[PDB]
Amino acid sequence: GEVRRIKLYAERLADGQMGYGLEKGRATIPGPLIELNEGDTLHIEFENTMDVRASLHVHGLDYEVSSDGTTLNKSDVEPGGTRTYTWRTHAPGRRSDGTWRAGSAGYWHYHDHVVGTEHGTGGIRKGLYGPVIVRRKGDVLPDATHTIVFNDMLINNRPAPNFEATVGDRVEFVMITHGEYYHTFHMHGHRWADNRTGMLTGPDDPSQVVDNKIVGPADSFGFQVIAGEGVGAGAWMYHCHVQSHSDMGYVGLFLVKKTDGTIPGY
Amino acid sequence: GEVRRIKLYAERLADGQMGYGLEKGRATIPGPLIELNEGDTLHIEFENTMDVRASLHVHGLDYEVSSDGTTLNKSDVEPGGTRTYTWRTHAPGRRSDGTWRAGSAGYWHYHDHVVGTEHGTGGIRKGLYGPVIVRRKGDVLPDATHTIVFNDMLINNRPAPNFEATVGDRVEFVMITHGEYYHTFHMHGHRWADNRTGMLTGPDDPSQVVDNKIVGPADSFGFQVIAGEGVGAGAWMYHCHVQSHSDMGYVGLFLVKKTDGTIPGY
Amino acid sequence: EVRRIKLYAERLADGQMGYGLEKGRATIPGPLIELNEGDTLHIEFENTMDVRASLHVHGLDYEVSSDGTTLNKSDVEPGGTRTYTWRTHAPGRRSDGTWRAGSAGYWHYHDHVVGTEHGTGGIRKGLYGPVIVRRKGDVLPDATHTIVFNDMLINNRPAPNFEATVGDRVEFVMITHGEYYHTFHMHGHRWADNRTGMLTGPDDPSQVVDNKIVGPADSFGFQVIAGEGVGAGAWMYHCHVQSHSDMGYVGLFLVKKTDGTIPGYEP
Ligand SMILES: [Cu+2]
Ligand SMILES: [Cu+2]
Ligand SMILES: [Cu+2]
Ligand SMILES: [Cu+2]
Ligand SMILES: [Cu+2]
Ligand SMILES: [Cu+2]
Ligand SMILES: [Cu+2]
Ligand SMILES: [Cu+2]
Ligand SMILES: [Cu+2]
Ligand SMILES: [Cu+2]
Repeated sequence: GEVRRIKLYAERLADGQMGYGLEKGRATIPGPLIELNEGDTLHIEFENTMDVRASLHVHGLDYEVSSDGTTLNKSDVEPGGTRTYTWRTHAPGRRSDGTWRAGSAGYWHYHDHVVGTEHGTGGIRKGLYGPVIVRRKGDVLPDATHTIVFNDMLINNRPAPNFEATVGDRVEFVMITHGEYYHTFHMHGHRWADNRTGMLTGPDDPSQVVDNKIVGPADSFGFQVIAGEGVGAGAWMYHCHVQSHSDMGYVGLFLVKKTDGTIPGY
Repeated sequence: GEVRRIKLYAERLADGQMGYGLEKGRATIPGPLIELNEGDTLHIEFENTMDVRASLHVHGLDYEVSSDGTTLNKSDVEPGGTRTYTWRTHAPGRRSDGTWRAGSAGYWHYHDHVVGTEHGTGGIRKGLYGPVIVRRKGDVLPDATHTIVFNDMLINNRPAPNFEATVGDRVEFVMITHGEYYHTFHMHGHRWADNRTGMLTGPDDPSQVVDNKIVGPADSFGFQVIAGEGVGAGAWMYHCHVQSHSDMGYVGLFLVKKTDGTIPGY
Repeated sequence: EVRRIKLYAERLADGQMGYGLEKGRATIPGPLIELNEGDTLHIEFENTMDVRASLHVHGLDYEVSSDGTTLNKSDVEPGGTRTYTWRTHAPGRRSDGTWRAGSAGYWHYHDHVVGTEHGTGGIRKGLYGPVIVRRKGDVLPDATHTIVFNDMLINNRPAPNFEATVGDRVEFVMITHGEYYHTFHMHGHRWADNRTGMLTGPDDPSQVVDNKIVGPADSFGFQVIAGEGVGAGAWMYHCHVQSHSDMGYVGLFLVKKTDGTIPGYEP
């Protein structure tokens, strides 16, 4: 386990948005991907560059109330303030009561808990969210990672995103939901296991294999697929499968190229 | 596996409905049950008998973009048109790199993707949906299979269905959700495993045992029960457990008869 | 093995409705019923109210005569009495070579006839409670706390906190009722998405979560080591649906140090 240190900034963005960045003027929505191995400690030197209180709160990871990011625990950040947040992670192991301590590993996320309301409704709506992956020793690592956030009726706060791969690429997706509504995440031409890694461990793994998954606010899951496995290259749509949501125009493509670089035209 | 051929028709029905059928004028809502073993290939000679564009799109199974059933992938069908769709399935197994490839097996479904909207909102509403089961080698086979579809506030597009069995029958249910709303599927007197087959693989399988399940649009799961196991013969209701949904009167019965043919009075 | 309890449905002073083990002792949620796989429980039920009321259970083995429905003539007339029978079974091998799933799990009981023939009125007013069925060898907790998301309410409280000490094995039963989906979230803690809410071992691939989508009549549960790797503190649990959490209904898992103290918080 390594001790890692990063800077993070909350900033107002154009069009009434808010985002996290690794550097001032570089905030994105979603925020930057944070990747740890079980046992790693992360110190986030967080600077609130905004005129409203804001925080950093994380799902899944080990933190003390001093890093809750809540009003309740006085661990949000005043306008223009700085605070060091600490996230820890642990490997699984056998407890002295004979049980198995679940590790930190999994698909997680971070978001604001104080903009607009004491639940971060305003900050989340405006873009203060980002993905976190914690890996277990011997986890299969991907060729690329893509984050898809269903935030209210938006995808990654975009106007009313595409991801490119080549056939055979090991492609990871992080899938985070925020806001008021339930959604169903669907990907054409691909499927995954409903389990920790989104991949079956082997023949003894009875997890359902799905291409559709109901998600609600602050749900996070992830998976890896082999791009075009058994289906070939093409424009592979992903969408919410709630009919009226899918009808609002937000057509995302998983663009899987043949080895020569072509996609069967669309 | 085997190479199978079938014919499928989309037809308009009474009350502005649309159904799939294996023969002209035998369209049903839900559509016909398609059952495959992992490794089997299915060629569907699909005839759109209607006066609007229609398609056939499947979840879970292997298909090329030419069988996507979408306008994006030029694989919908003109009015009066014919198109051969091809569905493939695979068995699980280790890849070259030692990772486990999940099989096709599971509870799946097909539906229209181009009637009313480019997401099949009209076609789905009007009844262009059916079940698909892909079995693994050694899977327990049932005495009967019943399909229950929560389509918006309807069950199988019926106005505001019952299924008969004898005590000890192995009864399979396929549970598909479509449209706008989340639901909770509940069955009295019976329970199942929250996993691929709906049955525990044995004593190592940690899957939750449930009688109630949250489902969203395009969710599919299924399970087998022994009819009346440890509870006896009776009128065993299944219903959505969302209180306003269940109070609308959409409440079917799982009618489990004694071997003599009687049921306790209801 | 064969067990009996008394249960009463009561209109509460405030117009809510609850189950109790004794007259004028009704709670919302109702009393925790705990059974071992194989156990039979006879519930001598008395509806003390001026409206028909029932007892219906998820997950456990019961005949249609204990359905607690109008359809199966097993609701109770005002002032009436009825013995409901709940059976349970261990898992085992059927002759057909298949594995019969046992009764064990996080379950619940609720009214099926107050207001409507689906208990919409009873559930709304507080006629719900938790049932735990344990398998032989299941790990037992220092305490059990029941959290019910009932429409927009938690345990029908006005617009609940649970106290533990660091290292306590604390069990939560999480039931949902009514009209809306929700997402249950607990700060500082996580559990397995499986039967027990606890990973069996390194061979259990179950997702480890701190946030779960739940709909009406869903039940799950889990055990945590209070404050494990995170320390003493006021650990909030809440719905993560943003308009739901903003309504003010937020409970605290108050994890105290062994000297009875807690880091300062501002509720
Ligand atoms: Cu929170
Ligand atoms: Cu959606
Ligand atoms: Cu959160
Ligand atoms: Cu689609
Ligand atoms: Cu419903
Ligand atoms: Cu679909
Ligand atoms: Cu019911
Ligand atoms: Cu301790
Ligand atoms: Cu809620
Ligand atoms: Cu119920």
